[PDB]
Amino acid sequence: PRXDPRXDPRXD
Ligand code: NA
Repeated sequence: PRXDPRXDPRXD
């Protein structure tokens, strides 16, 4: 989720 983690931060 690096960067903007809004929404669904699953994964990176
Ligand atoms: Na995401």
